[PDB]
Formats: sequence, C-alpha cells, structure tokens
Amino acid sequence: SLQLRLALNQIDSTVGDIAGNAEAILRWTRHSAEQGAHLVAFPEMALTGYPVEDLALRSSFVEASRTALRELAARLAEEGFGELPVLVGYLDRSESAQPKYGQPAGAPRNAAAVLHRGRVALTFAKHHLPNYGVFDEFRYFVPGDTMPIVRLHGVDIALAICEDLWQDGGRVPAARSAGAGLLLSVNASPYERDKDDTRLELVRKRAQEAGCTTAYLAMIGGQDELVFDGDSIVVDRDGEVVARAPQFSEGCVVLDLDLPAAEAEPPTGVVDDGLRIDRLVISEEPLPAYEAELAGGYADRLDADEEVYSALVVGLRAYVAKNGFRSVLIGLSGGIDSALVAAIACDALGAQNVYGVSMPSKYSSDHSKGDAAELARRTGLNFRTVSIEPMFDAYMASLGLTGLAEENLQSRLRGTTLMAISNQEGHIVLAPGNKSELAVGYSTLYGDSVGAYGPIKDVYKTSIFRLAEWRNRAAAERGQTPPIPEASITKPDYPVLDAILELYVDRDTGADAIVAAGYDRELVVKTLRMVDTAEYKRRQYPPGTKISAKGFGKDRRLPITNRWREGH
Amino acid sequence: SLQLRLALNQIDSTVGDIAGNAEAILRWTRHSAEQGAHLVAFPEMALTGYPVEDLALRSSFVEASRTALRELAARLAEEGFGELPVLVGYLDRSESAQPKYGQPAGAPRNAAAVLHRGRVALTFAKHHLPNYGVFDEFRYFVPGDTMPIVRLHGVDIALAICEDLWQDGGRVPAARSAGAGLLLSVNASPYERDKDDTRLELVRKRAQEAGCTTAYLAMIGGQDELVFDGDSIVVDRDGEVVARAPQFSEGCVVLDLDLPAAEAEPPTGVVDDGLRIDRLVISEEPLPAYEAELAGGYADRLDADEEVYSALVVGLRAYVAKNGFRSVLIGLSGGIDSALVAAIACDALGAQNVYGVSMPSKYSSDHSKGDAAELARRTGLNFRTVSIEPMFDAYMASLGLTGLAEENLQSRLRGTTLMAISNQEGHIVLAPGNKSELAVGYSSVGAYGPIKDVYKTSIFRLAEWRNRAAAERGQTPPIPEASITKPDYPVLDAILELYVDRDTGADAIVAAGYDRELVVKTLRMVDTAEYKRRQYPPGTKISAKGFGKDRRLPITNRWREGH
Repeated sequence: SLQLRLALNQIDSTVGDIAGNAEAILRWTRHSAEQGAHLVAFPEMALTGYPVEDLALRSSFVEASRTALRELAARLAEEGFGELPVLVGYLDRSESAQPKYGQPAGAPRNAAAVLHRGRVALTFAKHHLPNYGVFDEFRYFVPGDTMPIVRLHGVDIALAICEDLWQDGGRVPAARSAGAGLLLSVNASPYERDKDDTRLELVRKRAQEAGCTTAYLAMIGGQDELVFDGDSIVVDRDGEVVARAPQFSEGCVVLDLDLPAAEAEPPTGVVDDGLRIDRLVISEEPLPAYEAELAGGYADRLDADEEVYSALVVGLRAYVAKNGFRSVLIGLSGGIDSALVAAIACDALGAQNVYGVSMPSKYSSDHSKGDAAELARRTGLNFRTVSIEPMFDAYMASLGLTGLAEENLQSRLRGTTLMAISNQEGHIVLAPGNKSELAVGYSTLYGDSVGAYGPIKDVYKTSIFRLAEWRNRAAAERGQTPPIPEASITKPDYPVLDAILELYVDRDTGADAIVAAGYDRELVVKTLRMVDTAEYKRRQYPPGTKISAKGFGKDRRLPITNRWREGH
Repeated sequence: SLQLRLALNQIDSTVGDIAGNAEAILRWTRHSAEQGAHLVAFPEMALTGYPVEDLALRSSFVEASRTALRELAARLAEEGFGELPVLVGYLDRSESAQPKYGQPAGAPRNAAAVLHRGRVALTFAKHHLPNYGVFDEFRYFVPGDTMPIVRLHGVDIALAICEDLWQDGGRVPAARSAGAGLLLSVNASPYERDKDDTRLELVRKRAQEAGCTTAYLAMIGGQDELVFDGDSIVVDRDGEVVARAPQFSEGCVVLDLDLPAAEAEPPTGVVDDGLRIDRLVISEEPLPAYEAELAGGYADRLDADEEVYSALVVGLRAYVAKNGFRSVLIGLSGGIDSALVAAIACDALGAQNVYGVSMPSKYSSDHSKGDAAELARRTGLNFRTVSIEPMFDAYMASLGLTGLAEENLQSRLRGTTLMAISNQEGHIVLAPGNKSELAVGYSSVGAYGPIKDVYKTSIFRLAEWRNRAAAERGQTPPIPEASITKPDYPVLDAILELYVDRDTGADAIVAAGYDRELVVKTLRMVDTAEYKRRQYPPGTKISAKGFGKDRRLPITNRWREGH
C-alpha cells in the first residue's frame, strides 16, 4: 500500500507569545523538511499557547492569532515550504451568531489549520468540548461541526483536536465513514499521575475504532499550574505501537507509514455526529515509491518516581523562564520539604541560579542550621544565613505576644525576609508547602503562605520522602553527589494521613466509605473537618505544579463561610 | 374571585447550618401562623443556605438535607401546624437515572417541597439552569421536569425556582397552560448594582406572560463574596405592584389576594417545555370568604448610595457573625479607604466591636496620625498606636534594603503587626484595598476586603453620603472631612469600567475619547496584576460582571495589549 513520511513536532509554546511561537514553528518545520517529511504537524493551540483562559474572550488576541497564522503560512512559502502542508493549532472565532449552540457574535473556537501554498488551505475547530476536565471551553467556545479530510498523495488523512477522541460517537467514527487511512490528532494534554497508561489505552481503542493508523501529537511544557507531559504516540490499525515520543522533553517524531489508498469516488456530506465532510485535495495522485527507512522509535519510559519528579522540574522551570526570571530564593529549614525544593530548583535552573536562606530563631535547633548548610554544600547553592532573632525582639518589645500568636510571628518574619531579599536581588520566592499540609491547613512556620510559586504543593508528604530518596539514588547511580542530606530524610501519622486524604480529596469518598475501608472513625472525622475548614488558607496559597486530576484545583471549591461539619 | 392569606418569609440562612436553618424556619412559621396565614413560603435553598458550592456534590450533605426536611415536616405537625402547607427550599438528589439529561441516580438538584400533615407532600426541582449567570448548577445539577401545582382553598398555585423565570418558554407559560391562580417563585438572587429596577422588569414581564398574580420571594443575607438583597415583590395579572419587601433586611410579607379558582376538570399531561403537571390537593373547596384586611405595603426604596452602602454592611456583618467572630481589626492611616472601612464596620458590628490601629514609620506625616485619631473619637472605636520603626530598624540592620525593597518592607511590617494582634485578641483583620487599586496592582493582607469591588471614585461618593446621613438625623459625621479631601482617579475609573466591567477593547476605549498612551499603559497594568488579585482576600461583590474566579487571565502571559 501507499507510503508517506509524517513529522510530528512535540513542542513547547508560551501563552501569548504569538510571534515567538510562530518563530519556533518555522524553526521546527525547516528541521522536519530536511528529514524528508511530507506532512508536518504541531500541537493543539501551538501558535497562541495553552490554556489561554480569558485571553480567548478578546478580539485583539483572536485577531493577533488569526493574522499571525496567515503570516506564518506566507512565511512558509517564502522560505520554500509552499508545497509542504503544515498543520498548526491556533485560536479563531465564529463570525456568525450561533443558533445551534447558543453562542453570540465572535465566540472563540479552538482551531487548527493546514498551511499550504502561502495560504490557509483548511480550517476546522475542536468538535467535542466536555463538561468535565479543567478547561472551561464548554462555556465560551463555538464547536466545529466539520469532518476535515486531506487528500495527500492518494491518502485520506483525518484530523481531530484532543477531546474529539474522548467522545463516543464523534470525529473518530466519522473518520471511518469518510474513509480515512490516517487519523492525525493534535493535543494539549495536561499531565496526570496514574499508574495506568491512559494515553496508550485511549489511542489503542480509537485506532481500532477508526480502523486506521492514528497519530496523536501532544504539547510539552508547563503553563502556570499545569504541565504537559508530551508522550506523543503513533498506533496502527490493530492497536499496536508504531512509535512513541519521550515524556517531558521537546522532540520530533519523523516516521514512514503504510497507508491504504483513498476511494477514487469518496463520500461527501453529513456523517456520524452530523459533521459535514470538508475535503481538501493536495494530491489526488499517489506518490512515487521510496525507501521507508524511518520507523520513529520507542523512547525510553520513565519510572513512577522519575516521571513525577520530571513534571515538578518542568513546572518550576517554566514558571521562572517564561515570566522573564532567572533566579529563585528558597527558605531553608533543614527540613525535607525545602531540601526537595532546592533539589528540584537546581535541576530546573542550575545551582548558580538558586539562592538559599537559613532563618534561625533563638530556640531553633542546631541540626536545623546544620542540615541547611549541609544541603548547600552538596548542591552548589548560594547559601546565606540571616537571624530573625533581632526582628523577633523588636516586635515582642512593642507588642508582647504569647502562645499561638507568638509562634505565628516567627513565620511571618521569615516570609518578610525572603520577600525583601527577592525585591532587592530579583529572585522568585518558592513556597515549600506540600499537599498534606495544605489539605489540613497546617501551620507553615517558615512562611509558606508567602511566595510566588509552590513546586511541591500537589505532592503528599509520603511521596516527598519517596522522591527525595529516588533523587539521592539517581545521583549515586551516575557517581554524582546525592543532593539531599540523609538527616533531612530520616527525622495522625503521615502514611495513614495521606491515605485518608487521597480517598477524600482525590477519589472523593465520604467518611462512611473511608471507615469501611479500614480507618478509625475519630481520626477520619477529625481529618475531614480539618480539610474543610482549611478552605480560606488554600484560596490564598501560591500557584504550583498540579500532578493529579482532581485535588485542590481552583476548579472545585467549598464555601469559606460554612458551618457544615462532616461526621456528625 | 377567591381569597387566601399568603406569608412570604424573607429570611437569612446560614450555609451548612441545617439544624439552625430548620430552627429558624420553625420560628418564622410560628410567627406566620399566629398572623393567620393559609400558605407559608421560604426562599430557594433555605434549609441549606446558598450557595453551597461543592457541598452539593457530597452524599453526606445531600442526605442531611433530605432527612432534615422530613424531620422539619414531622416537627411542624408535632407543633400543631400540620394543616398549614409550608414551602421550603432545600438540596436534593435524583432517585432514578434520567437519560434525557443523561444523568445517573444521585445527581444533585435544587429543589423545593410542600410540607403538610407531618409529611413531605410534594416535591419539584429547578428546571432552567443557565449557561450564563454566577452559579454553575448547569454542570452538576439535574433539572426537575414537572410543572407543580397546589390546590389550596379552591385556588391553583403554581411553583417555580429563580432561574426558571429567566427561561423563555419556561415554567411561566407552563403555568398559564396549566391554569394557575397564583405563581409562587422562591429565589436566592445575588445583588448587582444597577440603576434599572431589573427585579420589577422581570416580575412584570413574567406575571403578564403567565397572566396571573406572581409572588417572587427572595433570600436576604451575605455568603462569602455574594450578598442577597431580599426585595420580594407581589405583582398582579396586569403588572402592578401589590406589595414590595425592604432591601437588605430580614422581614415578612403577609397579605391577601383576589384569585381565579380553577376548573373541576383542570388540564393534565405534557405542557410547554415538556413539563408534566404534578397536582397536590389540600383543599378542592374554597375558603369561607371573610374580612380582607392585609394589603402588604410597599417598603421604602433606598437611594443609589444607600443601596451600595447597605450591601457592603450586610456582606461584612455576615462574614464576621456566621464565622463565629465578634470583632474586627482595621489598620488606620489618614486615608479615605481606611476611614470608610471603619465606618462600615461600625455600622455592621457596633463601634465597640471595631478595633483601629495607627502604624506610623520614620517619616509618617501628622495628618496620618491626626485623621486616624479623629476617626476613633467621632466613632467610638478602640484606638491604639504602635510604631513600626522599632522593627523597621531591626530589618535594615541585617538586610540593608534600597528603594525597591525598603518601601515594600513598611507594608509587610504593618501586615505582621495586624495579624499578630488579631492572633492575640481574636479579631478578623480587614483589607482596605479598593477596586481601582486592585485592578492596577498597587498597595494588603487580611481575611475580608469590604470595599474591594468598589472604585475609588465611588469610595468618595459613599464616604460623603455617610456624613450626609449622620447629619440628617443629628449624629456626628463619622468620616473626617480632611480624610475625604486629601491617570487621575475619575478618568482611571472610567477606563477600568470600560475594560473590566463592559469588556471593551483598547481601540474602542480610544474611540470613546481616551488617550491611546494612557489606555495602553492602564490595560497593561491590569493584565499583569493577575497574580496579585489571585492571592487577595474575599470581599463583597456589587457587580456580577467584574472581577471574580469565573473570569481570569493566565499569570504566565507574554501577551501585551496595544501596538
């Protein structure tokens, strides 16, 4: 059967940096054309970045998106890629009012276009916009009611965007009745820790369902709280893995495929979900046969610890880099949390760009002071110490604080110290709070409530130990110095606590069901109560890397003012 | 045309306080029945509070709602009110899977029920759950598909909940095609500052469309950033106000109506949106016609400044009280914002429960201290003054900050002070920032921000109104005159209102008459202030379209508005 060479470019866009994203697309297309590619693909919304949020509700950004796509198509042909079809995600809008959905004038569409002959040759838009998920595209977006097909070199190529493939009955069976030979799906899929290979089972099912080879191209990188894992795959007609890209790295997959010829009298008009077939004929004629040397390759998988740790690195790196910043500032208590954050920061930015501050009190211990200095020594960290003891006395003199009030003073001092240093020196403060402390609203003591990014805020304490231990082990595996002091590692209880939180916060099981799983009623009700009342504390917590599907995402929330008590 | 006495109870529920809400519904029913009522109605989601947000998704909470409703009904008759139909809003879940909406059994519903004879005699749930609007029941909730009618003393009374009335072809025409005497709508509508009387506009258009007398009973009170403004209306068949409840007050409307009786053979089956008529009959036979005496009464309308001020008060009062607090702590400079916050707090809690603190630095001016001190005396608040200079010098001794950091240090020092005193004494710190400052990103910390959805231009207007209010009843003007009279703000706020509130673009703001360089600079400032307003405390909303969690921008964002 017919052969074709497809290049899939798993790249990293920056939200709003339209011109810079356009430059990268051009740069990666040239790099693709050199490898003999016949089609070049880029992820969902690659021109604008993702998720773009309320910037989708502005005519100026939509128009900037629209104009730049036209200019990129023209720049492609001017560079001599006018015969080369390039599929690019971008943001568009509906011109008409929408009677069929109930959307006004100029509602945005999550779109993708095929760039050919110095022009925009085809334009379709995401069809399925789910109720669930993180992105509220359902509220505001006009869907595409189109089944986009491209005749290229005798092959019908079907196109889709992300959540299209989540729908039972959408563009996947619509591709079948249109007689697709290759399904090309462009994606921006936020990372989600799961022991299942959710990516493979989705594409497997949908490839057999479409009855053709399915290519799934995904964005990589971090945007605010989210991280895109990459992990692009190609999977064949029978569900077997043709090629697979790495998790959490920029990269290209250029490969040769064997694809069925398209029916010379092909179907037209409405298909499965009510989608009209939008044909575009680049080449009706089959391509001259050539040596199919390239298979794409199966990139090495990451283990559970490595995979999470990588997401954390990419998350933190992107927040720093894409906001203009070079450097971070981390308060060092000698504790396990800060040590893991420092380690993540060194991998993200380089040790030169991470600055540590030890902030001791009069009654703060000597292993606290020591382990911070220890951590500094093994990382290459810019370490310093400033005692909060002088400011403590200054406050205590003209206030006279006792008990709970006087303990809270300590942390606000350290917060102020970190904030003041970063104001002078140009750093971003990192908040050290983990998911366990955040859930129950635990007292920070080193000013966790202060900070601009919280790298481990979605990681349970049980997993913090597991990640630190892996990291130290990862260093030793390659002769490098283990970064985290062992005294930091080895100094209701955490494993039971995190287990109950996982049931309640991530799997949304109630008190009755948690006790039935084998946990003690008193401590269950106490823990849940504490989670519920911690609302206001975590509404005001800094952004950080989300690695779970549901959790403390700003998407779901309890009232602050709330007299409901669980387990009455 | 028949008569019955209708008691509408404009009450304030507390979210999650199901026992306490049931306690309050019982006490208000007592007071309704003692005033000889034939029907008692309560607001939307009254048993539960509103909005409950993610509590709606918990089986434990949903079952606690349903059980309390059954326990309330059974308590009604045990208190000897079993003869009296009482309408209550509450949270329910679907018993069966409804494939029409594709929902599984147990999906949440915003419901209301008629309690009679110690039982739950009729149930129905909201039908229209809009894509737009502040709440998002649209996502999780399953619509009730009935058109409920009550036969009480020969009269057909049709029932609806809030957004049902927003729907063109909703339960409104369905009540006309069912032949209803009275349209009883129970509601929980948040406050929006609008010069138009949108409430009257809605209920007039709908009572005409229904072709009958329509009672819109609304919730009153504060919940987080939302304030419910009460203002219940009754409107006749033709569109004239029969009665009108006060704004921002708990109260009751008890009145008598003239209503058409319905047929001995009334309509049945599918109606307008496919709604099945669910009749409940308490009395088929008409009441012994007697001395019609209660008119209802149209309560006094607040003026624009008073309306906004009441909202701010009710919002603050609720956030203190419902959270088990008694007192607040407000930092005091000379400025207008701190003075107005103090003024609002004193009206909300009593001046005894308001604690002010002046926090002067190395070069803190005399009017700062003077006007702070002034405020305390003409108010009755608890004043104190702690210098931040002892702790400013301790920082600069070991840090040595230049211009950038050392100015910011002062703001953080004051925050630490406020939080420490509140930690010691049990006050809630109040954040003094306004909408104009918050949009731009200027400046701090606290639990509540009473004026955070109020522009600076409106801050003066409200301040001057409050002195004018004091003098109109022979009371001492609370806000110092020098505090009031200390991009320029009115052009700034005009641009912010165009951008933030009316969703107008740069080019169009320029077209409206504003200077391109200033517009661009302002809009740039607003876009980059995102991370600041994300970590800002809650506070009273007065406009549905403004800032909030519904509409937001990315923090990582290299888009720049303007060429």
